[PDB]
Amino acid sequence: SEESQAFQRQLTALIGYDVTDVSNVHDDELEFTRRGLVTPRMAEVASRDPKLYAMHPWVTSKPLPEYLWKKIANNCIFIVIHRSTTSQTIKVSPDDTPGAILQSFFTKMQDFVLRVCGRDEYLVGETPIKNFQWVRHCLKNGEEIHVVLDTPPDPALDEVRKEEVSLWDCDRKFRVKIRGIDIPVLTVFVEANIQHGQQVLCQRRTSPKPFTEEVLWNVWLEFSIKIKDLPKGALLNLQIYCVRLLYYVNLLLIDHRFLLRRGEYVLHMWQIFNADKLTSATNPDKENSMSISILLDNEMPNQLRKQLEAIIATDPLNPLTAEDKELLWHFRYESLKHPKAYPKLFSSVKWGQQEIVAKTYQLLARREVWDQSALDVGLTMQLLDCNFSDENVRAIAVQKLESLEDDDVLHYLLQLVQAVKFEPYHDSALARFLLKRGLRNKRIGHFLFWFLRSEIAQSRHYQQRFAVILEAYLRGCGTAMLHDFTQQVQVIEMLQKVTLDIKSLSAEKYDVSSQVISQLKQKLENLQNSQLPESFRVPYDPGLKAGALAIEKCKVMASKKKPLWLEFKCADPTALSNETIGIIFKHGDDLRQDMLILQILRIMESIWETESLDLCLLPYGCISTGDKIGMIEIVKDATTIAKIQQSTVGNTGAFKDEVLNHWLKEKSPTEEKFQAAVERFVYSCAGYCVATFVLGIGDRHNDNIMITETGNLFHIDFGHILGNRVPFVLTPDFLFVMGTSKTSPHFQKFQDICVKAYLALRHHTNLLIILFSMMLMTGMPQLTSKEDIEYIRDALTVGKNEEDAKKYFLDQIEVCRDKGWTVQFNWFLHLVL
Ligand SMILES: COC(=O)c1ccc2nc(NC(C)=O)sc2c1
Repeated sequence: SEESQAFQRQLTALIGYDVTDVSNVHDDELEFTRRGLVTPRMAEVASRDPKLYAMHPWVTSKPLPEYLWKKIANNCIFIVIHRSTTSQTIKVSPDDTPGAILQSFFTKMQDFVLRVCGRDEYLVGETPIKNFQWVRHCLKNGEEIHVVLDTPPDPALDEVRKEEVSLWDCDRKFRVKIRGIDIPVLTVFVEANIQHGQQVLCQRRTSPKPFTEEVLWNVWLEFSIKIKDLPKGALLNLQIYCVRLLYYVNLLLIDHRFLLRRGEYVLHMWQIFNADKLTSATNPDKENSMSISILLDNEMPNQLRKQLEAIIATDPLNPLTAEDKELLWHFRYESLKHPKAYPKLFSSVKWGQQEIVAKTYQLLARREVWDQSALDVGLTMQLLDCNFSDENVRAIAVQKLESLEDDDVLHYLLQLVQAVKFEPYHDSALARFLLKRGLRNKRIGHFLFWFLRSEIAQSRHYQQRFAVILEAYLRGCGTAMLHDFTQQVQVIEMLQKVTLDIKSLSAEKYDVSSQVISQLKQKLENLQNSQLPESFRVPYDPGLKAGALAIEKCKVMASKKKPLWLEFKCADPTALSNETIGIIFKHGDDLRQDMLILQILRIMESIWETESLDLCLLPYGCISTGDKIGMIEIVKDATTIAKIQQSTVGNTGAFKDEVLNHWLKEKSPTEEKFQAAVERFVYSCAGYCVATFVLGIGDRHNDNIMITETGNLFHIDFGHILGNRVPFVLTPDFLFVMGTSKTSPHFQKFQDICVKAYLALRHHTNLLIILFSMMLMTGMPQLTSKEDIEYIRDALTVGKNEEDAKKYFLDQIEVCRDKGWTVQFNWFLHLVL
């Protein structure tokens, strides 16, 4: 229909990709997936509470932190309620449901709901107020809980549109006819590898022929694998060699319909590990890319129990030898009693053997131990990586994810969305899981949209698959969100244009012009006049709605990339703050890497949360919105650590100790408040000391480090260092705020938090190892070597004794004392040659 044809154009503009495009496919896999996803989409729309979906209560069932329980002069805590300048503070119990406070209103002074002042965050549902995320945020910040007596938002605004083995198999060895290669404009050979979970089952090469625009072979490449032995999820990896790899392409030997791939194929190749090297998608640039023409016509002993128990224990990056694999496979029923052995056991399977594969499925039936076990995110995710191409293995991991509460989904989301790059087929248990969790909760859904949209907008390798998952979501989120994302995209597209034009205007030559700041205000006034939405939603903080720009407050930052500095008025008039919303728009670096580091930082804070530690990290908002471009959060009242040095000193290099504490006393209204800033610095520094070290992003210029007037420290621009000696940034100016020029009471405390922190991350070695190895593979293609991945092993000191490693970190701190300003001076010198 005419109104159905227009709905798809609204989807296309939102997605950033035309999903109804068949000009780059050799099968109907994406269409089979659009169609396949219709049922889990309609099933989650129909299953969700309309009243609770509309209000998206953000809650946790995690035990209330020990540090935060102490914040209350226990048992009865007070919160402020508003309703037309009628504001009364009410003492409420932490175990009180919102309704208990709602019916306490009739007694104090239903048809109305408790909403937070300034943001779209309702305190609703049958949950104790201690379990609401906003309340916990306010407690820790030393901030007053302010709510307004709003009315419940209409679930009718969330209105949804109505509309929607293998048998070619025989004993014969598998063969593929390589006809030749063609590019529009040494010697060249083609490599044919049968891959399953990165493990090469069989490898065959061609006779090298002279390098020409049309190379022909007409050769049949018979493999050692029988047609019957081919496992579903296996890839035919075609690679072109000089000995250097030039081009590569993949083709899924078994269909999404379980059919062996028979026929003539002209595959457009990708030009030169990386997750992009795994893609089933062909190159869209059919005009410039090389193509490949192909044809397809077809009781246990103690000494040994000690050995596999030692294997079970070794980290996710320790390789298994044939000895280990054979042992694991033979004593597989024992290995099944230990859930932390499943990644090792499933990597001991001979996937190129139907017999072994069937036995693995027989072994999978007796999942009793696996299912009854407590969900290990580090173990679950380990089975979703590149080493696992089996659908049934991947599903048992996706099964454990079904038990994550919306709080923990939102937490591992980016990495679960990235884990989709490891799936053999477009339709998968994981893709579906992500769809259900998103369609169910607006916060999971809002983030899902941008997370998918970032990859769609800058990867020709996975945009097709990701675009399909997005259309499926967009069709079930509702008209409210469908309108809400529309105004978010309109604002981003306009601003991104402004960002690139102003980057072009500025020379790149160190300093910024008066006419550049004038042209910005002039271009912002043209956007503000008309076309730009009256109000929109902040993509990194969906709670906050941004109204109209503060054109006078907007400027162009004095950096080599020339980013935008934008201030926005809050759309809410209940904003009990004057404060504008500050967003930085920047073209230059891949903010997909900042996004990743920022997410692990959020994980480390949660790891510390369980050990009752708050290390005051500041993982600010950041969304990659397109090719080498995106938006960033402005952390209010913060300044560059180098800019504080550049103030007193005025120029590069001298660097005085006291300067830091000088600015701290300068920017603290009371010495009684300065004592709290000293306290906030001592562990906000400790947090970033540990974190950056573990992730190997500790060697950074003091320009890339910031501090608030309240003394909270934070590292910035992570993609800058990732697009390329000391352990971390601990400098004499920081050591001066502690009282060390030697030991002091604060520096003693710094090390104590550092040791308690480095050891707390170590109790989660395997989680951090998979998150890191996955992050490098799916996000940063520069650092995708065996050696780059293995950094987290040495950093976390795997296998080392708890006391022996506690010394390794205290020794690392001493390398900072050894080298006071040695490389901070070298960095300052380097960034000016
Ligand atoms: C590339 O810059 C960043 O990543 C970044 C992150 C946070 C941040 N917060 C800032 N705050 C202020 C007040 O300058 S500037 C800034 C910059």
